[PDB]
Amino acid sequence: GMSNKFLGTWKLVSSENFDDYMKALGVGLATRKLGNLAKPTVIISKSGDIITIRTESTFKNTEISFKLGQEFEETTADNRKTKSIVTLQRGSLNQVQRWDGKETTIKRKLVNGKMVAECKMKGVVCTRIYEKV
Ligand SMILES: CCCCCCCCCCCCCCCC(=O)O
Ligand SMILES: [Cl-]
Repeated sequence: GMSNKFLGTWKLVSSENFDDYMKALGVGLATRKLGNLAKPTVIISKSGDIITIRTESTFKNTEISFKLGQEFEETTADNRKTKSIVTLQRGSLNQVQRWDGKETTIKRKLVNGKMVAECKMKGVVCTRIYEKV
């Protein structure tokens, strides 16, 4: 199952290439200007087979709850209405989002007590690092 080590409250400590990633997502300038300044808190909890990922920033909050491998409807921070699925591959929590024939991936894994989120969209690769708070 998903590592309990994922469970808890995390906070952004580093972001590489987030602007280009958002740009690839078609994000608007207003949301980009703020997304580049934002240092979100990610809270991850799990109950039975139900997992929740909550994102909090002074600018925008998001929350998704899901079961591994079961596609669900998601509304992203940038107001994308996507069909999403989260899977587990070698202890890496992998989210795929599909919309308008397009596709993006967010892979979250633990690295020396840190959580690393790699965001991919059309050759643009973003790395956001979180610390456990
Ligand atoms: C609410 C935090 C997101 C920052 C605001 C910018 C909106 C862009 C949304 C694109 C998806 C970003 C998800 C980041 C992945 C992660 O770090 O967990
Ligand atoms: Cl913030």
